[PDB]
Amino acid sequence: SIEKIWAREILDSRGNPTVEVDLYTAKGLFRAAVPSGASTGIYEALELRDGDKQRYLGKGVLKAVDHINSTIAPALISSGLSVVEQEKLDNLMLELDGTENKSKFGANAILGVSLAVCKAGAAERELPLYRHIAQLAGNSDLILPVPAFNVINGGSHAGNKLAMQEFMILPVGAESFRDAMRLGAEVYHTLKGVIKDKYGKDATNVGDEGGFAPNILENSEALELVKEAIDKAGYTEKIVIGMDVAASEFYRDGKYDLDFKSPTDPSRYITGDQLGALYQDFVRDYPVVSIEDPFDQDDWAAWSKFTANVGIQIVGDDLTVTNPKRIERAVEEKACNCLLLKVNQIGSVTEAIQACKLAQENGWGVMVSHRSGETEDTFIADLVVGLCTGQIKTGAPCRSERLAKYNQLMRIEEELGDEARFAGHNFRNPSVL
Amino acid sequence: SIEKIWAREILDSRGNPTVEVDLYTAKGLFRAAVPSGASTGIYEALELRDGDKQRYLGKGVLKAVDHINSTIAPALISSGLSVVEQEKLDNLMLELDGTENKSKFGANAILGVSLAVCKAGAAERELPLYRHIAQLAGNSDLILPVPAFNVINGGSHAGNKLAMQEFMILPVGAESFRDAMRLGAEVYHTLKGVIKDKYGKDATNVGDEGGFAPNILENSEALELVKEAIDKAGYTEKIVIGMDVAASEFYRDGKYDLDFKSPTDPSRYITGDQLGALYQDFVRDYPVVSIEDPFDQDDWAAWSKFTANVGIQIVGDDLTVTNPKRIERAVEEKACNCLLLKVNQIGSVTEAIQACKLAQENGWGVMVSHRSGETEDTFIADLVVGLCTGQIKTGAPCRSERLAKYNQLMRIEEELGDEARFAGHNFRNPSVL
Ligand SMILES: C[C@]1(P(=O)(O)O)C[C@H](O)N(O)C1=O
Ligand SMILES: C[C@]1(P(=O)(O)O)C[C@H](O)N(O)C1=O
Ligand SMILES: [Mg+2]
Ligand SMILES: [Mg+2]
Repeated sequence: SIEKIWAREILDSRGNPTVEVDLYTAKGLFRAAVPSGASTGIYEALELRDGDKQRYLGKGVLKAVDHINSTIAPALISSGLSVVEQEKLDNLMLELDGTENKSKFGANAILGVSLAVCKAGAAERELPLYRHIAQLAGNSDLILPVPAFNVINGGSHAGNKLAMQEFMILPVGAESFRDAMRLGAEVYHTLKGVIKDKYGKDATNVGDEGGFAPNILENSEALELVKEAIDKAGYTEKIVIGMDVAASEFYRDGKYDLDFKSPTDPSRYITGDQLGALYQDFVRDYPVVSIEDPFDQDDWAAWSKFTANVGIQIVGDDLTVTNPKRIERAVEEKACNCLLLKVNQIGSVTEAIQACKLAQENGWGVMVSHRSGETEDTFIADLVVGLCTGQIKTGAPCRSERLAKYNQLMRIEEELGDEARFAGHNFRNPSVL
Repeated sequence: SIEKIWAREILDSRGNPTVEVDLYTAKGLFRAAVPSGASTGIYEALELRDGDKQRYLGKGVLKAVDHINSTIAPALISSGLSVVEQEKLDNLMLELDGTENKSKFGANAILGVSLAVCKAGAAERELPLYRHIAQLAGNSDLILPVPAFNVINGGSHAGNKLAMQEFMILPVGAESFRDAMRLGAEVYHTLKGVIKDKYGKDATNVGDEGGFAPNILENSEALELVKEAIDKAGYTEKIVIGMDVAASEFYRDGKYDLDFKSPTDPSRYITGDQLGALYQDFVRDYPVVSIEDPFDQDDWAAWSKFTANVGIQIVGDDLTVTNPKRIERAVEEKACNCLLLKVNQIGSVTEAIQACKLAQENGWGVMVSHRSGETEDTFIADLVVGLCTGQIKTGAPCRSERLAKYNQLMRIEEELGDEARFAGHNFRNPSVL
């Protein structure tokens, strides 16, 4: 079936090399690219890097590309397996790599081939990508998700003092997904003028994901900024707020440092119970309906203590890193109620669907996610519709590595027609529609 | 030959609506999107916006999309012309529009259908897109271009006090184009560290084109940063400097204001003689080999005087707007010696090739260009190769709306393979190679 698998090296949205994979069947060419994170969790699968300090400062992927063309490609072509056999083709790759964290061939090399197989399998069944993903996941009631646009930036990769990473907007009161695109964009442009009118003309430049990073320090000031633009645009009750705290980035000696980019002074460190009491204030004072990574990736006691005392959504990112082993622990410990899905964290389409199936079996919500370094690949758009999760965050309505997914989700919605259903206020449990 | 033409509304890299067109033939689906400029010239073809401030601040393209679906689509379909009839189909839309500035259907409507015809016409010929454009333009010796990465930002869409808009790097001394992408990315990441020290952590967020907008006033100060990053990366030998002054954006009462973002003051105004005398210093003190829009779009006396007194490449952008009639005045006035090719300035693939050949047949270099508002479409990547212009500028190695062109340009070099040529130091007239 597979006539040729060919991989190359392309530059992501950050200017860093990443793996692109071309797969040739009888029906044509199928191309897929692998994203790359910035503030990574130490538990995810290995992103294969060259380490050549004189070529892209060590960030090349020539070795992961070589494992594809010289080993994985001839082994999958020799199989005789159709491109529709996603599980069998993914298993055989996990067999050849052998390692637990996919350290032999790299997760970006395995996922790149796995992503192109799934696209080729969709054509062989004469199905769109999202419908083929749904048949793989055992679903049939596709739903368009609620987009979460990261519009205010803080954390390890923002030149400000704001400690928390992402302040997002979720147009839950939209009529359709295309209607949600307009609400998120108009509030994004409205926020651009407010930031320019309070922090200067030189404070509107965007970060890796397209959001603004003004020089603020209090996290409640960021929420007030978001709510200020939400009301100013006239969507006070149709758009709520989500948060990616990424609290692992300032986990100092068992406490939390909401000013970790300042000179290290351990007097300002707060406890997990103090940090939770701050989240509770964010929930009562602001329309915060989702909080991602509220504590450290290993502070399971704080996760379970907080989730049991809140009614909003708790999203595990670095806590679960799309890993079925760590998801089961969070399910048993009730550490969170939502799973952030990043296919490159686990390294294969089959495992990513298995991680999503595991969470949904336990009443969890699932949010398909991007990485800081994205490409022009639009796979996760068809993934979030095929898995029927109800929520996806893949950047602000800015930079086309973010909008190629948003545009595709508008092509998917228009294609579904009357069959399409928008999650809306049911972004947590879309199956009740 | 055309089975169906259907257009929709997507969002470009800045969150603004733009026209995307699907064209169906017996050989499959063909997709193309239309960019949108920021420092737009007055003589550009009309971009039809809705002006309905109930959606997207009045920046929708529902009118232009409707003109495609309701009028242009059934016209080309009922015409029976083959998709390879690029000129017959483009002329069919020009006479149907019947307007000089294309202000009846909008240039974004005609171009999206034109860009999709050229993509479908390449498959009927069983050729890659760049080979079809090479045959549409009478070329045969494909040349890969020298990329110009805008790394320092000023002008009207910047938050700093920098008058001149763009400062670019051109890896003319690279071995191939894949090596040119590595040289530009290494300098871009090197520049990010240089700016981070001299200006702080908060001055590393990117602009519309992925470049930085550091708070600097002197235009010689921007050339000091670019030359420092070039040297601190070890490529003092292989990389030169280009500039997009966009002097039309600070043309004030026949004079020029190098501080138009500060509160206006006529004491700061200088003449084209003073402005031209400043360019003579930039050419000598720095490896500046190309200057775009050194004077206003209407100061033909300053263009003709400066061009005949320098040996560098003088590029016309807002002056010529890819228009055969405005280029024709520039070839007689000898205003410049390089055409900046923007397809949406003129509105059609056929006219964009005619305007390109009018320059190349008068001894002009040609540089294919992007706009500030771009999409994931990569048509101009196959366009700069097909026209054999030898130089393209389409942003910094950041934001995938820019990398989508550079990635495709990397796949074209690999696809051409043994017969692939790089413009190198012959980027102004690659016809010698
Ligand atoms: C910083 C990021 P990654 O790059 O994936 O580490 C971006 C994503 O929004 N997210 O959830 C993160 O934690
Ligand atoms: C700012 C821009 P446009 O948006 O096309 O006006 C971008 C391009 O680089 N260029 O030459 C310009 O003048
Ligand atoms: Mg996160
Ligand atoms: Mg210009």
